[PDB]
Order: sequence, then structure tokens, then C-alpha cells
Amino acid sequence: HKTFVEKYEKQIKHFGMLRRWDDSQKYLSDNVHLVCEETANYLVIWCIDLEVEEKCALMEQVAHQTIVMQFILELAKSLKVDPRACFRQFFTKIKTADRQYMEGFNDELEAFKERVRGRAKLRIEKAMK
Repeated sequence: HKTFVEKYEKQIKHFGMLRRWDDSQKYLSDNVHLVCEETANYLVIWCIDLEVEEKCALMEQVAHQTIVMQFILELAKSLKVDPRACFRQFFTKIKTADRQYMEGFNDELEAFKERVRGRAKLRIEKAMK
């Protein structure tokens, strides 16, 4: 919650703006404390913030990184290990010759962005009328 974000907000934003697998993996390896639900939670809100402000292109960029972190955290729950100890295997898995894991990632990413677009619209009905 609260002051993890006061502490690391600029680092979370930076991660949110990466894209290449090796760039993300290096950044996390260098900043392992960011591999946590607090980070994924912040990225979700930020996506909704960007979408509402019509920064749709940037929302799509941040959404990619949001799903990266969610996948990492899910993988960890899968193996019952700490996500800080196993996050590199997300990148290994995504790069596998059979593109099955990557396909599921892409599907979750597209679905996530649809949900973000819906959530954004709700914020302006929230007090549109």
C-alpha cells in the first residue's frame, strides 16, 4: 500500500515504460524489491488514469508491463516460491520455441486492455450525468 509507492513510484513508472524482455528482466534484477503486488496494483491504476485522459497509446505500453508483473506474480503462486526468487523464469518461459505461454500472455494482455477501457468509461459516468 501507501508508502512503498511514495518510496518507489518513479522506479515503478520506469519499469512501466520498458518493453524488451531483457530490458524488463535487467531492471527487475537490479530492483528486485519492485517484484510485488504493490507494483502491479499501481500499474493497473495508472493504466486506467492514462486511458481516462485519452493517453491510449501510452496506456497500451504500460498495460504490457502490468501483465508482465501479473504473470510473474501468478507464476510464483503456481510454484509456491517467492516471486523475487523466480521472476527470471517468466522471461525464459515467454521466449520458448513453442509459443503457447506467449499466446496466453497476449490473450490476457488484450483482455486486460478491454477491461481497462471499460473501467475508464465508468469513471466518467461515475459523474458524467
